[PDB]
Amino acid sequence: LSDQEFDEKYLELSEELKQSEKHKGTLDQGASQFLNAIEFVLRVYRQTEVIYVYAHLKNDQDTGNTDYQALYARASSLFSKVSEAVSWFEPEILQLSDDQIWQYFKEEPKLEVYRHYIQQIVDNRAHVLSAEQESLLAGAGEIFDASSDTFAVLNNADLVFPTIEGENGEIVQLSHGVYGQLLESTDRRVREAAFKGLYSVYEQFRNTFASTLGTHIKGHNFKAKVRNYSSAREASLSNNHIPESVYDTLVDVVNKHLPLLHRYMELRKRLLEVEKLHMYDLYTPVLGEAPIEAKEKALEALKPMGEEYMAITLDQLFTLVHEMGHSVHSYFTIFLAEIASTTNENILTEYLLETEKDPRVRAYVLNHYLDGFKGTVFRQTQFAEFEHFMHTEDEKGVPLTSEYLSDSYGKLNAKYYGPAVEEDPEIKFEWSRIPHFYYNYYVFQYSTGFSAASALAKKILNQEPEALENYLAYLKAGNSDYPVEVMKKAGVDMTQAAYIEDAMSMFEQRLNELEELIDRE
Amino acid sequence: LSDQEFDEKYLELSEELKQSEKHKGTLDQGASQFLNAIEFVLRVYRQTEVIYVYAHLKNDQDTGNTDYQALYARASSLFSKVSEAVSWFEPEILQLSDDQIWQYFKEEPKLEVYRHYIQQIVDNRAHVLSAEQESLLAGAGEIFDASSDTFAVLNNADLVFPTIEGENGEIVQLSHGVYGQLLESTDRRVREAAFKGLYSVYEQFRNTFASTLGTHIKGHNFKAKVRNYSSAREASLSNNHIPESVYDTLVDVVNKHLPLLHRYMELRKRLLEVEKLHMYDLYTPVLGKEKALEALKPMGEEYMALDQLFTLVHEMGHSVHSYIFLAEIASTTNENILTEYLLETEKDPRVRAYVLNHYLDGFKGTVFRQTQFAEFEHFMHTEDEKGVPLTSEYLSDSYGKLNAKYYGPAVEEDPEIKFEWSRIPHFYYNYYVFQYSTGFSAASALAKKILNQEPEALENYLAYLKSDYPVEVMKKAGVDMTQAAYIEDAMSMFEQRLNELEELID
Repeated sequence: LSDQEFDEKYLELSEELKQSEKHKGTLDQGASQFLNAIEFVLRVYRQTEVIYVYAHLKNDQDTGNTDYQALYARASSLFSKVSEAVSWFEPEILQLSDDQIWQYFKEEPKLEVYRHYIQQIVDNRAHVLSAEQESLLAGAGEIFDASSDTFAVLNNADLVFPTIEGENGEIVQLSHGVYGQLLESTDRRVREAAFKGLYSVYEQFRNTFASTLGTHIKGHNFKAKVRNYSSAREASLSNNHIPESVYDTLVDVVNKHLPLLHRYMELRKRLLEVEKLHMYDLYTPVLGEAPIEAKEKALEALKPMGEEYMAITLDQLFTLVHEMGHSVHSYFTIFLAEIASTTNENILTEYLLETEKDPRVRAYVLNHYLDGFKGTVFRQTQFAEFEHFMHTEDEKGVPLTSEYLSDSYGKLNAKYYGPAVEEDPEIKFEWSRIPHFYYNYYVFQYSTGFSAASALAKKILNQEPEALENYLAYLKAGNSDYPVEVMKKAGVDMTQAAYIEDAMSMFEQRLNELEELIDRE
Repeated sequence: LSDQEFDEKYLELSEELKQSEKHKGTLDQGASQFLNAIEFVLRVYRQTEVIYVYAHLKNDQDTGNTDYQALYARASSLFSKVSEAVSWFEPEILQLSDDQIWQYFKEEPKLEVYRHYIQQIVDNRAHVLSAEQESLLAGAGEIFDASSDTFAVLNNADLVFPTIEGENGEIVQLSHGVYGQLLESTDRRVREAAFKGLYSVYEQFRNTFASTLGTHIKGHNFKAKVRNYSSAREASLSNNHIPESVYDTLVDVVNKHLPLLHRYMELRKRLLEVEKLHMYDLYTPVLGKEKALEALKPMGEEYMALDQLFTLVHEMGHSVHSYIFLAEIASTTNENILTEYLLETEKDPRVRAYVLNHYLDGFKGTVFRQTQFAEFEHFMHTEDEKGVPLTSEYLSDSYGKLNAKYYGPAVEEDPEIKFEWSRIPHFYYNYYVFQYSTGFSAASALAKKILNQEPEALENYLAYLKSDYPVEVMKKAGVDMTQAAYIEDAMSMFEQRLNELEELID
């Protein structure tokens, strides 16, 4: 019945689709015909996107499930069929002149509902192709995306990992579900064994993954080229009006501040007291929970948010505050929504550090912050740097073999972590297990967003004259195709280094405070 | 061709590219301009194809080796670059009328060498697209066969197979190059262990292979549609002007005569003396030089001037034919010829029984097994076209039923065999295997015409061995592959020979 409701929707979308013929070639007949065409394709296209996204999700949740595999395949065919059938649309819009288009808007106010949609198309004149070409590209979409599916299935359904000896001395089956727990164990032997077990399998299949990921990367480059973008990156970022400079700034500022990570790794080595720090030691607790109605403390910390905002264990406290943030942002309407959450966490962290006196408590929150910072800025940026490296290398024609990918990834890892972390041979193959590399320049947004959140909390916590008002107006804006102008209006210019440099300064000061704390105790 | 030669050609080809744009748009300016353009695009395309094919080979031979992954990568990039840069050529030729093109040929005899190739382009007007479309399709070429590349690396480099104890206390590492002889072992424990070891791995990776193979099938179907073909099968078969009727015929007549394979399996079961016959028992043998200079005695005056034996006549087959499907007709025909000569000449019945079985065994592999693959191959394209998802469960269930249909009652339904579809490289070709069975049958009908000394038989054969139209070439030689007859009397030959084997065994 998930596939019987699907059956009804497929049939309905398929039949409605026949009316496509009627709209094609009419755009120049009048504002009315133009409106009707836009109404038709958006309606058909979006109803199909919904079904697609849904089936894809279900597939990802159990990729070994026949019924889900089948549903996702049927939904992919429908999507390409619809995309193909509607591919004449933007080329035909573009056969009109800019001034004919806005002339239609004067004649038919109702079109105002779509102006922002028609605007993108007009602004993208150089990257939209002819009906013939768009038809080929749309119809081939399944082929372009296939290697992501192969990856998903191999990674989640077919790979099986070895057995290890577990925490109580019992046989434990390694798997995606259990691995993270095992990497956090206070039992170092179990950590080392889980890490080596998992990586023995990625190493075995490194050629297959290079092939799947390589193909994915090739498709981005090919599409960028035939659409007249100067690169795959410009292509992905443009459709969100993100200038390439936000990406360069992120990678450059993070590279210039790697010594801060290096230092944080020395501290972790000291805390663990191990002879040598390895990748399999970075996710286990170094401090281990501080001795602590979390609602009162929540509302108290968020006070700097002000009157308007208010009316509208220690880890769970952060969660509560994190959710309130998403909850208030939801009230007005993903990276843009993540900011409202992280900003709140930032405000609770600062509040704790201004009120907590117990050294164990202070240490816990200092390290909790540095830790989140390690994962969301340094690690995601590492990934963003590798993602770009793969595209630029492939575009220059250098083969992305597993050997080259692994040696490259190994080097980048060592650059990021520094001499305090041993160069584990296993980690050269990590590139192959990261799902995000099969998106399209997605991961860097974790790091820019985190930095933005940091800049926004710092403006609020110091009552910068128009800080509150501007943050609230960013809440009232809602999800937008223009994240950097939204941010710019809220006082964070993401094209410039300062906002990341401010976060870095905070990482350093809190790092310095944690060290001094460790020395006293 | 060596790696060093490859690098030399690779380098030169990179350079010649800059001269493609210089010929674009000149085809209507006269016979010379036309000739100059064709000399250039055909040189650069073909030579780039030659080194791509080579790199593709070294890669399939040593898929885990970085040297060859890189070589093949740099060859695929070049080949797609060359294909794209030269993609304007066919559409521009076709902007001329056929009579303008052939007029060029009358005006410029140095074009005559290219007639056959232009014929093909001229015959393909309905399936060649615009410059913009051909450019897009050629540039995406690497994306379209990526999944074949993924198959090869998974299958050749990454999959690790179990270890087994061979016919000593000997620990043998299972691999592709060594599986076959394990299956031929007289030791039943080794056979079964190799069989299950191998399929334990394909079972685990059935989803990944379904995804690479299904992606491959989709590419075919998509290409077929945009080029205005009625199916992927028609699209592939049209390259050698083979009507689909030769494929349907092959499958129908083979299906109709499956009882013959069943009987053969029945007999294998008795000769092996096993209470239950399994897939892993099917390859172990059931039984225990100027002869070649004589065997070809009914081949005519012109022609002239136990396993080792057959191979010398096979290779002497494609050797005489030089004084691919086609060359294999002439080689298999020669084998048909001594099978008859031994059969007529050999007095001792154990030798008589061997060649009988040798023939039927070759038959079982080249016609029945290859046709089974041909049928499944068509089934996959056909289902995918109708929109039915090719999940591994469906592929495996369908492959299971198809395997049972073919082998019949005497053969146990081994659950492992459901996953065989995933290890067969030819499914990543493009409607290729069916030629084995048609070629075999055609070679059989020619041999009969020859051995039976029919009206003009000899003449025709040695007029055949004296192209791109194999069907008509064969028809001229007196065997019509659009009809059932030629396969039906190959089946009679299989049936008669079986009858003789059994009747001998008693």
